[PDB]
Amino acid sequence: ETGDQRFGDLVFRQLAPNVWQHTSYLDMPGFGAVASNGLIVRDGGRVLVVDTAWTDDQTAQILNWIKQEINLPVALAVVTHAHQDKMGGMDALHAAGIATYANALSNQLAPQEGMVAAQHSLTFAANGWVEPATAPNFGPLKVFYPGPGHTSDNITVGIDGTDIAFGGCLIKDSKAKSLGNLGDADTEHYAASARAFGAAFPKASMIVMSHSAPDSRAAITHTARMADKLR
Ligand SMILES: NCc1ccc2sc([B-](O)(O)O)cc2c1
Ligand SMILES: [Ca+2]
Ligand SMILES: [Ca+2]
Ligand SMILES: [Zn+2]
Ligand SMILES: [Zn+2]
Repeated sequence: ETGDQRFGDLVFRQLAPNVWQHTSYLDMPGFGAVASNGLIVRDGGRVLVVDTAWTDDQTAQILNWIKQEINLPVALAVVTHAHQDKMGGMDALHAAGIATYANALSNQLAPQEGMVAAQHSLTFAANGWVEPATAPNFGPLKVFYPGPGHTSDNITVGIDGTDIAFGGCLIKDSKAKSLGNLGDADTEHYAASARAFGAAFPKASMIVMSHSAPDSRAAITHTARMADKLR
């Protein structure tokens, strides 16, 4: 699509003056190439990343695109649950010297999920908001744990000062026919978790998600409506 850029195997789309979507692809036998999206945020003189790519090599391509196109140091990455599309590239982040953060529960599940744990653990209050001392110097990133849904550990991120919030694999697009990979999902709590994400970021109008292009808030309510039928 127009204005998108491609570096190696990766596609980048600018969403706002300081925010880009990164997209990487992995051949899933019997589906074909599955896109996964994350975010890149320029926060003054540094960059913040949300989610790895599927693989280490793809994640290194993100970092080199950042070097070439933004030319600011990457201060930290937040990864949104312990599955390959979101944490497959941890080793590349660590090799590059980027501090990594994930839900404590993601870090605990990581070995069991075949992922490398982050260096730091985020913890959350009963209302879902990150405990701030666990997310030092996060700039505009506002991290929210909406409850179990796509996985028990899934987290979400709003970008303060912008219209954007990132639902990761929890949120599906508003035309979707299904909730995707439910293999690790909590079918009972999913709908409430989707709605909690919407209530956490009530003014966000651009909802970015792992497996579809950015959508409106319709993605949230549609996701929740689909999830209500799992119960
Ligand atoms: N090659 C493993 C493989 C293939 C497709 C998906 S999709 C996915 B999820 O969206 O649930 O996080 C992880 C995953 C892992
Ligand atoms: Ca690895
Ligand atoms: Ca699993
Ligand atoms: Zn997943
Ligand atoms: Zn996914």
